[PDB]
Amino acid sequence: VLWKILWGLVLGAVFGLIAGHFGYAGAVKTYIKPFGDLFVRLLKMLVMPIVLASLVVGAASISPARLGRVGVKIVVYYLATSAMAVFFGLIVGRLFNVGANVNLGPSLVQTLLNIVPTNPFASLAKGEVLPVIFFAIILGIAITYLMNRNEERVRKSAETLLRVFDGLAEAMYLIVGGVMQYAPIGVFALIAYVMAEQGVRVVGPLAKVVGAVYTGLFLQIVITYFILLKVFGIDPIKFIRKAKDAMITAFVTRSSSGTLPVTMRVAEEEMGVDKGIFSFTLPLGATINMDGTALYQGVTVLFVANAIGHPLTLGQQLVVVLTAVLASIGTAGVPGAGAIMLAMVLQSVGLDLTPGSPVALAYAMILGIDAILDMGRTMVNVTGDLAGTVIVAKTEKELDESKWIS
Amino acid sequence: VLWKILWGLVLGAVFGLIAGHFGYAGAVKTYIKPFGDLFVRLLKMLVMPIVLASLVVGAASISPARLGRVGVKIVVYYLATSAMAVFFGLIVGRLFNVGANVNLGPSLVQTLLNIVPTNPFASLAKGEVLPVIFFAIILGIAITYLMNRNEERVRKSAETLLRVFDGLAEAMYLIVGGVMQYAPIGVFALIAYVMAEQGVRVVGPLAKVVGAVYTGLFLQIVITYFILLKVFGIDPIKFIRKAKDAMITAFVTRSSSGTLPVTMRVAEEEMGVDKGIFSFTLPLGATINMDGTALYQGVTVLFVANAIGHPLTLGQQLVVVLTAVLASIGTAGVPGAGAIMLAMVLQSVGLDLTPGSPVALAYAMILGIDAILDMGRTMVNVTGDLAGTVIVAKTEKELDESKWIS
Amino acid sequence: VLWKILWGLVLGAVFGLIAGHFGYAGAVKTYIKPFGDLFVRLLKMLVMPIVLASLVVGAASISPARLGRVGVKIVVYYLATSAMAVFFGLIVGRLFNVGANVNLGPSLVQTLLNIVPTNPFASLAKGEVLPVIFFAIILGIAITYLMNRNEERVRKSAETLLRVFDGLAEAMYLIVGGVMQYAPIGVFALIAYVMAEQGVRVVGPLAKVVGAVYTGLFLQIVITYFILLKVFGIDPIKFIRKAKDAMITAFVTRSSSGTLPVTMRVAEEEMGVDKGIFSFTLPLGATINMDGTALYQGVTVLFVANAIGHPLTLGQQLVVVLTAVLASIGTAGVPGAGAIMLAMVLQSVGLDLTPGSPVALAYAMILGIDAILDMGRTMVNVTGDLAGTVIVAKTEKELDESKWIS
Ligand SMILES: CCCCCCCC/C=C/CCCCCCCC(=O)OC[C@H](O)CO
Ligand SMILES: CCCCCCCC/C=C/CCCCCCCC(=O)OC[C@H](O)CO
Ligand SMILES: CCCCCCCC/C=C/CCCCCCCC(=O)OC[C@H](O)CO
Repeated sequence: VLWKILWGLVLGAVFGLIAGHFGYAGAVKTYIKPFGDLFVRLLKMLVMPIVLASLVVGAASISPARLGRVGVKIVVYYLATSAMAVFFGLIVGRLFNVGANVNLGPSLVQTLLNIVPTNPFASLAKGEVLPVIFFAIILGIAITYLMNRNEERVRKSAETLLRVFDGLAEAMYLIVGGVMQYAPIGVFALIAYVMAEQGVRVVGPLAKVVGAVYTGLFLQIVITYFILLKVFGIDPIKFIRKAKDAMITAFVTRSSSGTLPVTMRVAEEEMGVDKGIFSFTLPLGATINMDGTALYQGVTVLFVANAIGHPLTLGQQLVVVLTAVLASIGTAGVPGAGAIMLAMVLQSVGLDLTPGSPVALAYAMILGIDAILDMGRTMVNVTGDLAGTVIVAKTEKELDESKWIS
Repeated sequence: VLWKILWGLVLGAVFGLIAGHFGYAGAVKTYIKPFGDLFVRLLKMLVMPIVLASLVVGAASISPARLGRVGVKIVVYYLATSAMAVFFGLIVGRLFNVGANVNLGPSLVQTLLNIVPTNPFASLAKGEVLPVIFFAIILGIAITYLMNRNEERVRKSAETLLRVFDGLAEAMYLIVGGVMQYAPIGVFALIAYVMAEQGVRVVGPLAKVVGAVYTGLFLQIVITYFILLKVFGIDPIKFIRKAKDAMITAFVTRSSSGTLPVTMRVAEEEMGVDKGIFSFTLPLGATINMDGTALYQGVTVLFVANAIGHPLTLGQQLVVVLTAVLASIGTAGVPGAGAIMLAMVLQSVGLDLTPGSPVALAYAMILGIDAILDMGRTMVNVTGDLAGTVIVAKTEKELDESKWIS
Repeated sequence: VLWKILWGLVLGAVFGLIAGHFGYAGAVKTYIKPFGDLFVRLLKMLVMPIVLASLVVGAASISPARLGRVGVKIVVYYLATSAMAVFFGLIVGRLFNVGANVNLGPSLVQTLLNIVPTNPFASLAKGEVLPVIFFAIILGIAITYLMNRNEERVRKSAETLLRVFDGLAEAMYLIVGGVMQYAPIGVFALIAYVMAEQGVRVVGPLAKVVGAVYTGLFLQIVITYFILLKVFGIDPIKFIRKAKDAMITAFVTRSSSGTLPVTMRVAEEEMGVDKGIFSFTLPLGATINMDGTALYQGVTVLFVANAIGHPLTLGQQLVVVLTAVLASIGTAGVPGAGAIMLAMVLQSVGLDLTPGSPVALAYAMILGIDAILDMGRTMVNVTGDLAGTVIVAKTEKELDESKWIS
């Protein structure tokens, strides 16, 4: 069973390219794509149950103090890694010199308030991850306070509620395992459709864009995550071997949230992270991780700027990327995200997006490879989420070391 | 208490006809109808709790293999009965020669993917039955797998979750029983309003339409269901006696889903079907049963075709009905359904529905008796659902025979 | 810790007036207001969990007969107090002679049906209090019926479900306590923003309107509630001392529903009311209490009538207020409510609300102090809710007397 998913990925990508190159991507859309859509839905089904129950259990299992420390540690991690992602975006974008073709040429306060759900049942029904995180944490904390109270009735009620959440989480993890028996087929179908539709379009300048973007992701992995793991004494090759199922699922599904059941099962079975850490850190990182955004914006912004011949200094590119990143924070992984955010960035600087204009043209070109860019963006984000979770668990002594030894 | 509902039905229907015939149906709308609306809402309240909890419990109570066999058996049953419904629709429509008045004259793939909920809390809040069925089944299965695991903590969590669902289901069935103390009043009020508004309109050609339609339903009952029950060794007269509360409730409420709490209580208390069978088969059949649709479309399509003098061969009528049935699958029982589907069918063949046209006129005439047709459609559908559930339970040895013996 | 909230209120109100008087209310909107919005959201988070679980537990704890008696007692109470509120509205409005400036110059049946939820999960997700009350009551009743049944499996399932709801309620009350450690800051921020924006606008005629309105509220408290408490043998000064946290929270949040977790914790910890009483009476009173509405409409209607010089007899004012009250019943406490209802009342009598008209002008003037009027409206409503809850609990012998004795 082991390694079957990576075969699924490679075979799907080859089939997709061949089918697209020979004209048949339309038939693929009809016949192949539904198996991958099914894989994606099966994983989505589990997100709210597993996230709620796992975080209620985790926040019960852990002291408020330690939970606060885990929060601050993981946020510092995500800041570090997003800073690196901005750097590598600027660097690799300029090295590849993307866009050598020729044309003519603050609301964050309410986002924080919105962290607190006004109706937790509504946030569950609407699939809002961050407020569910908040309610689960507060419920877990309250539950442990009640379970230390003297009156036995209170203790027994709290234990029953906690067991209901524990049972739900357990059932979800089991279902994830079952779905992961299916995962290779889904991965094949998704990468096949993407390759058949947009792979053939990666050529000429856009190939250098895709290469540039993927180079940036590669560096973010092999430099930032590996060095951070080594500094804290984790073998990065063992890490990758254990992360592989989460990484490939992130790649193909293009959703940090949709991979969560898989990422959490990998953190439990493979990484050996305690639920008190990953049940909190992973859903949070799925919504706050800004590495892929910084990389996408840096590269695609440079490509666009060069396509219309607008001069852009390194500092000006940096300020633009940073303001785009600030506008992006809090948004979870969703397909077609960075393209929309890029369109917003272009609009806000006063550029003419009316049909026929050069900028509308460069944007459409990016938009047509956007799926190819999103796969890598999501894969590097989920990778960084697992890395930071493992690191924090280690610093909190919640990492099981036996899993990391051949 | 027993048989009180059937008195409610007959008395309500008489009162409704008299009130309508004498002009007073408007007063009925004001004063009488709310008691029936209340009955309908009280039953609706129970659908999601009882369906979720009953199916979680049932799928826990039964092995995956047996559950698969129950699924395939009940689907084969619904195919058989829909084929018969098409036949009887064509036959009875032509025998009555409906419409002797004179005027001038594929997206199923996404429906299957949509079977899988992406947010089960969302599907519960939105009242989507089929995805709730899916999640409950998978949860039940997962729960039983965990309850056979060695670790006691896992077993105890799973048992607590399963008991929560069992308690909810039990509470729902008790509430159903209480509501069924009220049922005769609700049945009276509903049939009274319907008779007062549209009963008086069943005369002349439309009476032959109503007669024709009701004849088709009658045959579907007394031929298809009775013969199928006898082949498998169930007394059909005992069956009807036990089904009577579900049949009348289906008749008056015009909703397969809204009758579900009653249909399930009848299957438990009267039919003696195990929850492992009916908690699955009945909610599924409420959304996939196509007998009433085939009958409605066959008759009303023939009536319309004759009204505008458009020649329609038996094979052409069959192909039209079949494509309407394919378009209808997956839609649960809802008032005003077949009228909309008929309107779609008329539009798709290129007919002119603009005001004043002959087809708009014939459609309005059907629309005005549509409630009268819907009552029968829903009653025959719920009857067929109970019949197929009982049959499958028998073939699985999950039917308690002591209930069927005087 | 005790009395800290009342300091928060007074200090916030002073800061707000000074900031507004000196121009800086805009900065307040940016910097100060979010802390109060956070307080409001933190309380809102708890409404559905605590209301559901508390009412399931309460209706389990109490017999159906006693629950019916509690219902009828509390409704009679709310009728009495709304009649008094109408009286005091007319009286105080006329005494202050509001509006001495000079210009040119039934659907209740469906509301009752809507009490019954058609999908209780939907009503939880949508935050509909009254249908959640209904489902919780019926669930509690059903649960106690099952727990008296002979079969132990049924008893154990019902007990598990009831314990899940009890644990949730307990966790909510604990969280409320924690939030109430924070309450003074929130109260400060809210009253500060309101004073800075609209306090400065209370001058001249509008000051007499505000005074008039607040006088009416004062009377409703010191006459109706005090006399009713004394008749039944409750010390009204002890009552106020115990109610103070609920009263101030109601004042600042301007939401009966949003204060519910606080009102219920006050009823439990301070008043000593059994959950069987207050878990039902308080959420119901939050949606049906009509005292503030009668007062608001009486005063603002008189002010408007005098501003445009339209002659209004005392009986005509009474009929208008009564029809507005009938239109208002069932609506829970929400900011900006009475202004909308007043606008409806003005429209329905045929007045010209087109821009520039005198009535549009008087309405805009009320609208600009509407927040100042809403604070008092909500505070008097929550006060009356606690008073009636305590009274009913006493008549049912569910009030703990030890809490009322120094
Ligand atoms: C996203 C950045 C991090 C967000 C926040 C951290 C993560 C979530 C909350 C954890 C508990 C934090 C509060 C409880 C722990 C603080 C210390 C404690 O134990 O009690 C505090 C109390 O107010 C006096 O001791
Ligand atoms: C609507 C038509 C029917 C829909 C489908 C049936 C009803 C619902 C599912 C039942 C369990 C089906 C899967 C589990 C049972 C299959 C055999 C089994 O026990 O295990 C399968 C496993 O993959 C190797 O053994
Ligand atoms: C808002 C005005 C009040 C609304 C209604 C009251 C409050 C909610 C319901 C309580 C139980 C009422 C029904 C159960 C109690 C009635 C007597 C009883 O115990 O049983 C009734 C049974 O039908 C023959 O005995």
